[PDB]
Amino acid sequence: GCGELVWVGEPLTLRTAETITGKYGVWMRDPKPTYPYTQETTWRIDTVGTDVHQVFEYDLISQFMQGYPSKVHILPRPLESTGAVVYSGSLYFQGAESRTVIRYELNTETVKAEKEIPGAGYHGQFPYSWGGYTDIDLAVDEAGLWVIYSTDEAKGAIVLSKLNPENLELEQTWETNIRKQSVANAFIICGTLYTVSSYTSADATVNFAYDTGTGISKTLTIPFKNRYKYSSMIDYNPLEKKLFAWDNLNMVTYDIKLS
Ligand SMILES: [Ca+2]
Ligand code: NA
Repeated sequence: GCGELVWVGEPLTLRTAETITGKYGVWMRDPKPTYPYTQETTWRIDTVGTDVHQVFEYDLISQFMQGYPSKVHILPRPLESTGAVVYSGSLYFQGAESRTVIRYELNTETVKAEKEIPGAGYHGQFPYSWGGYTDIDLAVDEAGLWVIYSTDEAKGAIVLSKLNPENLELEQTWETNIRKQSVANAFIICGTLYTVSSYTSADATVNFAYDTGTGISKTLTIPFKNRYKYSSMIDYNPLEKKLFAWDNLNMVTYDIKLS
C-alpha cells in the first residue's frame, strides 16, 4: 500500500528516558524480523556522549514501554549519532569519527560487513540543522536499505544511495538540491525522500520531497509537531507505516497517511 505522504498524526510518547544520556538517541524495530526477533522486538540506543556502545533490546513492546531490556548488546566499536537502523536481523550504524557503516548481526553479535560511504562528509560537515554529528542517516523503506548523506561535490545537498544490505555496496545514487544542514531530519517512504523543516517547532512541516523514480523535487506543507522541542532522530518504518522519532528524552511515534 504505497503512495505519497499526505498527512502526519500527533506524536505519541511511548517511553521517556530517565537520564541525560537519553536526551537524544535512536530507537528502532525491524521491518523484516528474523528469528529470534519478532515485530515487537525494539532496540534503543541513548546517544549522548563520546563512547556510545550500549544497545538495549526489548523482546516485547510491554518491556520497551514499561520495563527493563531483555538483553544489552555491547557494540565492538563506538557508534556515531542517531542515524542507525535495524534491518533483517542486523543493526546498521556509523562508526564514531568515521564515514564507515557497519552491519552488526544482532543474534550472533558479529560484524558482517563494513563500508566507507564514498566521499561522505562526517563528524559535523553535513549534519542536519541541530548538529549532533548527524551527517549520515540510514533509512529503510518498502524497497530495502538506503543511506542519506552529502559530499563536497554535492556542496552539502542531500545525496541518497540504495545499499545492498548484505555487503553494503552502493547500488544507485541520487543527488537532490536540498541543503542537508537546512533541514531537521529526513526519511524515505516508497522511494521518495521527505524532509522536516524544524526540530524545535510545534508547528513544523514536512517541507520537501524528492521522488527517486522521477527525479522531481517538490515543496510540501504537511504539519509536523515536535512535542518536546528537540527532535534528534526521525525515521520511517515501512512495516508499521509510521514515523519513529526521538524528541528531547521521549521516544515517540507518528501515524501517517499515504495516497
Ligand atoms: Ca532519518
Ligand atoms: Na536513520
